[PDB]
Amino acid sequence: AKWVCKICGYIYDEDAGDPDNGISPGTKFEELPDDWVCPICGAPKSEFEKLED
Ligand SMILES: [Fe+3]
Repeated sequence: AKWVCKICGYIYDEDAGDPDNGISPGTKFEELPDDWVCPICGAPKSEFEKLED
């Protein structure tokens, strides 16, 4: 699934992860460390919304 950062528009794609910040591809948003933040703007996880119909 994909989640959008409501502040800056960055999309966290679980298939892509965030390798440069220690997140391997396939890591679910709920599995992200509590201290993980948007890599673009710094926003906490609370500011993300799941993109699901
Ligand atoms: Fe952001």
